[PDB]
Amino acid sequence: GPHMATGQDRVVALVDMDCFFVQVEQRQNPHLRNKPCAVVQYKSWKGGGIIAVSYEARAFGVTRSMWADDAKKLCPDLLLAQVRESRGKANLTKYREASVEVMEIMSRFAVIERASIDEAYVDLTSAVQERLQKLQGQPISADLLPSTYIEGLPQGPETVQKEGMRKQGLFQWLDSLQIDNLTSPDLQLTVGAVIVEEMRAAIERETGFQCSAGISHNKVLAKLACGLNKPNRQTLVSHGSVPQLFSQMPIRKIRSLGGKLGASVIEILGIEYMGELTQFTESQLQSHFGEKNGSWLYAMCRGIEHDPVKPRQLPKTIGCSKNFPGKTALATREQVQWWLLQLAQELEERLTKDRNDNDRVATQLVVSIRVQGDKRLSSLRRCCALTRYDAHKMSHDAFTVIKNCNTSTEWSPPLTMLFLCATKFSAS
DNA sequence: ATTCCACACT
DNA sequence: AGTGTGTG
Ligand SMILES: Nc1ncnc2c1ncn2[C@H]1C[C@H](O)[C@@H](COP(=O)(O)NP(=O)(O)OP(=O)(O)O)O1
Ligand SMILES: [Mg+2]
Ligand SMILES: [Mg+2]
Repeated sequence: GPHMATGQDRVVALVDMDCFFVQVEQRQNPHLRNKPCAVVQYKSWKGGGIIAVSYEARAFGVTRSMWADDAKKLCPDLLLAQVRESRGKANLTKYREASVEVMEIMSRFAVIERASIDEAYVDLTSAVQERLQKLQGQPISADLLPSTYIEGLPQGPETVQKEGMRKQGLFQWLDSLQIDNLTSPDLQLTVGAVIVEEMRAAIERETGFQCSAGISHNKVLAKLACGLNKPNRQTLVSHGSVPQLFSQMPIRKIRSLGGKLGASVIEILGIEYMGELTQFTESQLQSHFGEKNGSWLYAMCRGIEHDPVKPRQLPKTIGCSKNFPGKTALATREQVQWWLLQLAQELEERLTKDRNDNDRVATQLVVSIRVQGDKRLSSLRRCCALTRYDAHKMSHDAFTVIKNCNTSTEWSPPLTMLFLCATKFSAS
């Protein structure tokens, strides 16, 4: 009763850019705007691999991981933009710089946690408290929430158009709000959504990029909410919406349950939906999935999660890798050294820029390889000191730490992947 | 022949 | 450390 926490203590948003690499390319090249379009890496093998897809192209069935030649079978007029290639590999610099544009705008509203190249979590609890004090008991107009969906509404007794439904649900929600009581979680989420509308408007005005967002009480629900009405919309998932939302929600849709652990939850417990987890005791879940996973699942299926929005706007590592599939696997010592150099040169360029922008220096170099035949993504990891931002030195050091893996002037078994990653940053 | 960050476990 | 999972 009065002592059961409900995980309604925070307001958390997740902002995720819509078809992000495609929008970067469409901003640059107006000929690509409002067209079925995709971004590809490489070109020689089957037209290149698609990594981002405009919503117009998705309507034809084009997806990420598809070869462009195959995508063109579904969508003959598909337009393509190619990722920059430097030193023999795809180079994502343009998208990292566009990401910085967006993250710097978001950081004006609140502390953000950079969760990927195109998304960040936002802890809005304080901003909401401030805005509720500014508001002075004044009701919130639907005009302040022009692109917001309230998950679960409308319910109960222009209904056949999407925007009509969005407005009906929003009206039900605002009609129900207690705009007195500044401690109401639903009111806090609603003010959060007002702020997120402002944040998304700022991103679009100042960059040209559209994005979606989720607003809820924690990161998992915010992330889930964001995807519910992409693109160019935001979704509020209230605590009270959780039981119905989760009652038909496949377990794999919840962040960190998309892989083996989620599969084992389904297999061991014989369930399909997140809500079914509520029927197990915390001890039962811990016995199957461990203390940490069990406690997390027990709270998460009730809409409760405590993972904090970490104050971290910058990546903690700077890495780059290249695959060498099938017959292209590296089979000579010289080949291995040349590609280690190419990777080290990209890494040096990125590290030097990072040191100037962010007042820090990496202190450890991590080298990872994959050998032909190994089913695992990475076969071996080794590390060494990173004492100078020098590509020739870094590539020589990586070779020194991996050369004894060579069973064999010849390299055996051939290498199917190289990976250099700078880690352990200290202030400079 | 999909390609190119963060964190748990031991 | 080094291995592995999950993410986007
Ligand atoms: N598996 C992958 N391999 C390579 N690049 C990838 C990738 N997944 C994503 N990227 C890159 C390319 C993506 O543009 C960018 C953001 O990833 P998302 O947010 O998952 N997908 P998007 O923003 O495109 O569409 P929307 O959010 O509207 O569904 O990261
Ligand atoms: Mg996105
Ligand atoms: Mg994303």
